[PDB]
Amino acid sequence: KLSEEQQHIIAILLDAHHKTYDPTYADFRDFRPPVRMSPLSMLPHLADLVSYSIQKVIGFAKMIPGFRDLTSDDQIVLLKSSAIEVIMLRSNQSFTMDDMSWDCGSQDYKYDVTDVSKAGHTLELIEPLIKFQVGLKKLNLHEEEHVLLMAICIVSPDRPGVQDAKLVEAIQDRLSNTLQTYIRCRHPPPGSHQLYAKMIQKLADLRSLNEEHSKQYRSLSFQPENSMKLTPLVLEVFGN
Ligand SMILES: C=C1/C(=C\C=C2/CCC[C@]3(C)[C@@H]([C@@H](C)[C@H](CCO)CCCC)CC[C@@H]23)C[C@@H](O)C[C@@H]1O
Repeated sequence: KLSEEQQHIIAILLDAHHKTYDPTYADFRDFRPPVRMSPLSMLPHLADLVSYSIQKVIGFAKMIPGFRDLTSDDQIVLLKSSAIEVIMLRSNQSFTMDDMSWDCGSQDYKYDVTDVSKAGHTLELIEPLIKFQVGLKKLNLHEEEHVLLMAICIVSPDRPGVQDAKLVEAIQDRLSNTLQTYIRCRHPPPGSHQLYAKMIQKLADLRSLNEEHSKQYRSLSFQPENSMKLTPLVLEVFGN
């Protein structure tokens, strides 16, 4: 029941993802080094990770069918509000339930609860984030479903400041109808049972995680000593 327009969308989002997410993590060496000892010892490294990942999210987003047809202003608001969410989503790819960590190929670039808690953010964020990663992993999404969810999350009609919501909604619905049809045609049961409803629920989980991150960013940002450890892009995207 997948239309050729729908199959074209899947094709585009898979390539867009493949072009902006390097599964070998080679670029992690360009980051300020990780420090495992020290309350902000991991901040430099993870700030660089986040900042790098913001760029990659933008690159993926520009390739979303219809995104280009949005105003510059609407592209800005959507990316500013979705960045940390898509970072959490795309991170599920390296997250492993084996030891509850983000395993990016090597021990230097393998981040657990202890590491992630040495960057100025509290368990109020980290605990439900890890829970989120586990709950997302268990959905065992097809990569097709994975890239559709990231794109749907980015093109959300209800983000603060969106001007032409209806168009944003038109774009998202096409992605949504692609996701729902894909699940019907390509995802065998029981893995498919209620899967769309479950993925859309992860988008609600992400709002909650976004809100809490926003709170904790404001806190830490209020100490220039901490803001100094970030990057210009991170400062511009999460608030300046
Ligand atoms: C960022 C990514 C990766 C992992 C994600 C992680 C582990 C470290 C902490 C991250 C960045 C979380 C953020 C919110 C951090 C929470 C406290 O350390 C904040 C970092 C401070 C700049 C979200 C996803 C988490 C690795 C790979 O999957 C690529 C992906 O883009």
